[PDB]
Amino acid sequence: STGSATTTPIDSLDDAYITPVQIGTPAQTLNLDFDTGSSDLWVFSSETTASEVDGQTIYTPSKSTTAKLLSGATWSISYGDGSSSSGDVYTDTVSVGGLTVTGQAVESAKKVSSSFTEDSTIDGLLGLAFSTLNTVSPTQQKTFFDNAKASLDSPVFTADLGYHAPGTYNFGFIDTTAYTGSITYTAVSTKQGFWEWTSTGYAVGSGTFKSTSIDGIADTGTTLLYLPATVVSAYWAQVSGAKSSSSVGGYVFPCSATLPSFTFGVGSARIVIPGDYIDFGPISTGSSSCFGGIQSSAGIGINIFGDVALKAAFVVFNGATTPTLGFASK
Ligand SMILES: NCc1ccc(-c2ccco2)nc1
Repeated sequence: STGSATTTPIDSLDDAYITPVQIGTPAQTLNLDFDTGSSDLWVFSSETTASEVDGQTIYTPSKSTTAKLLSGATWSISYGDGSSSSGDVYTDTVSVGGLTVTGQAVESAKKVSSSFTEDSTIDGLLGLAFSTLNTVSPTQQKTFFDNAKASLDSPVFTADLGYHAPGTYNFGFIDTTAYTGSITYTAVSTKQGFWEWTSTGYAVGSGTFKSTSIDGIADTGTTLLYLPATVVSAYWAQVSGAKSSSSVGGYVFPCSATLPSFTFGVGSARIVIPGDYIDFGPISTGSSSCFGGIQSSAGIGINIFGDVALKAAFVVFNGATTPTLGFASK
């Protein structure tokens, strides 16, 4: 089997991407944030505290003839950005782009933090990291990908995120028309439950490539590119007037600037992030100070190749017995 679904930016900044997902019988379609940095499929639901729902589409398990309460199971997750959610668990039929998994754990939110409530466009998350990170207790549950894997034509999924445009998540096949050149594969460590890999270095603009190992995670659920402070300083030093603002919470730059590109290495290959991808717009409405898309990971404990990086590439999440990542230009 295979599946193929379009993923759409939630706003004009590509702050996140939503992908329609069919849950239950008859289908209830929710727009989920596919997150290769976590491993829970959770949804706003008829069980979510009413005051914490503001415009989201909800899953109502009582209206699904295939929903079953997973007795005794609860979940609770906190994300790196400080947001969180928790609740109970159903199993139900879940389909993405024509690929169907029966008996998928669908984690129904009883509580969500304010940032989820405040984002009407995201109806939940679909985790695509390794199932070892799944938070369901007392019996940990598998991700959609892990459940689907054996049925897929090839045990892979691909992320092809658009810049200011829709893109595609494919399951079970590699669309050889979706990228240019070749896909360079690189080793993955699953020890922390992430798609963790080591970039071979970077360049800023037309500058020389610096060969240096940068260990980080491929995370579709993180907006920005978080890298070591040395790398980030080298980037922003090329932008007149850019500075790190403690009050704003990162590097800002004059909105009048034209940003340089940023290149990262994948083995001997190079992925170029155009400068425009690094502009996250005014820090507040009407400001001429703009927020940068490359930020320091210093306070995080891990480097994160988020959407800013991934959307410059066609990315293969190879879930073979020994997982690997592939990157191609596009
Ligand atoms: N990096 C995981 C992740 C994904 C989405 C969100 C999110 C959406 C709306 C508010 O917060 N937060 C964290």
